[PDB]
Amino acid sequence: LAEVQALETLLTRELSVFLTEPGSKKTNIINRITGKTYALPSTELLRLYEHLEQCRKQGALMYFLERQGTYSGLMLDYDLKLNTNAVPPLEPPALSRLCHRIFVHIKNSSVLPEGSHKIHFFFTLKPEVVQGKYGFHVLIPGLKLAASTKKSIIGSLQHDATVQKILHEQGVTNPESCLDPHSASVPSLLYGSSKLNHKPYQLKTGFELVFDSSDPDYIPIHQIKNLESYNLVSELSLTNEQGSLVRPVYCAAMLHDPEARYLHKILNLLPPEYYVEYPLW
Amino acid sequence: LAEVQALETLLTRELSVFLTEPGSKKTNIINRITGKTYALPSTELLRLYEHLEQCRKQGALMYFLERQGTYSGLMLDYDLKLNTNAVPPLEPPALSRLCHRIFVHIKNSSVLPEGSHKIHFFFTLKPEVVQGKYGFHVLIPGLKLAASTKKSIIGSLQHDATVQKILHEQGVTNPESCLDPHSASVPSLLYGSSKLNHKPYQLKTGFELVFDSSDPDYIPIHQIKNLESYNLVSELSLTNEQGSLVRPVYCAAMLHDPEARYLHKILNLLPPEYYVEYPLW
Repeated sequence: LAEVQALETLLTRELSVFLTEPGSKKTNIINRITGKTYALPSTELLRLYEHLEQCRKQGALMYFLERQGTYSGLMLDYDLKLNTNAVPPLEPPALSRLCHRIFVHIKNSSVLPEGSHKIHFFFTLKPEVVQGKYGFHVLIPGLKLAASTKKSIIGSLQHDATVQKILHEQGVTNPESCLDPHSASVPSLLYGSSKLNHKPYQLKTGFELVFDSSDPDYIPIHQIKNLESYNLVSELSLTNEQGSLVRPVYCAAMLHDPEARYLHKILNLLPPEYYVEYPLW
Repeated sequence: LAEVQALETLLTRELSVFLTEPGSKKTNIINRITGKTYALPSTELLRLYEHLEQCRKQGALMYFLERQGTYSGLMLDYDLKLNTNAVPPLEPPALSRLCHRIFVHIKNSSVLPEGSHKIHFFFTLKPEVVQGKYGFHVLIPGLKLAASTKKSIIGSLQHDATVQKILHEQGVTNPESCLDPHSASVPSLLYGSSKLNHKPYQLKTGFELVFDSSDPDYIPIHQIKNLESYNLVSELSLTNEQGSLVRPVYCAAMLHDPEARYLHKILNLLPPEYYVEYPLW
């Protein structure tokens, strides 16, 4: 495929010069398919996002992660157990109310800057329910938060009675324990990417929330209408600062490497029945 | 015109039996063109609304008023003085915020019933600015309020700093004194009707507000999308209780006929300074 070939050329010929060592904090981008780690400057991050976006629109297999580090956008990872194997409705009013409640906790952290600011919420959903297991990500990529503040906001969100109600009325049986408390620290999948055993989450709905410190009781939340007009890998990225839709608002602060060849014996080192080993160890 | 002929037949042959005397309290409907007053039961009100709606869709001259009486929907009459003769933008975010502020005053009146309820807001706008004079009606027809509560809500709304800001940013030079304090008591034009010297206000945008006593901080406001699907004379009526979109929520308790011919005489009669006449009376 042309756009995959283009991404391959960008990675090997050009971005190879930004390859980081294993466990290097400088790392912002992880390609879990090639097992490569990169520290991309903003210019080269954007070029990557243009290629990943073209690959996304053609349904290409991607497994890119961004590292959140100490100061970046907020991601909420919900792992739902459902009543049934039916995708829950999750219509705009429920998602709109979720945004409001998420914002109340952000505001209560006291780190928002004074003045008038737009922040965008994006809901990406697991494409199907598998054995009653369902998922969504809430991405607030533009709202640049300290890791410690994200952890605090996530702690508060787990105990939110209104959020638990919304999730319950959607058919969620684990509304108390569905929000991953490590949402603040885990590397976050780029839009169009997934674990190799899963399919990528799909953008259902995005919302624009405006807050004004002078008028704190007015918190307008509206659906974003022309989402398709933007580079979604770009806009949804927690570490991006050069989005068009998403403009930053700054808040107060495995080594065996088989390389697709040697792992085959791994596939037959599991179904030995060799638990008990008197001579067989 | 057929639909005007139909309305004429309904009024003279059928509804004539509901004609009220001048100053009757039973009156709910006033036809200021025919100078007739009626007390229509709900069945005959609906039949009227079907005919008025057909007449409205064909741009027919109507001057129907409904009397608010002591318990009915809320109407806000804004008379704006503007910076310019340009229609102010009044886009959904400004109107959405207006609804929220209007609701805060309704809630503060303490008369809302407990539980979950939808209430609809409709904004009808003066079709053009004339010498910087502009207008809109806010109709909350489903929210059945005591006259005394409406007066109280209107009093509070006049002094609302956020509403004054919104109106100021629209180019309103009288944001302190543009809301008619008699909005609670005046007879209210049916949708498609107007004073004989004015053109009828046009429905620009309607909003659905859901309130829940159990979850008071969640106040979702969304544009209504399929407005054209409904009988708008019917839905927008403050005294109607049998709308399809608008379901009631119960809160705690001369003749001119110029035919475009003598308007010329009015236009040439006023300019002389002969209002007093000692030799030419």
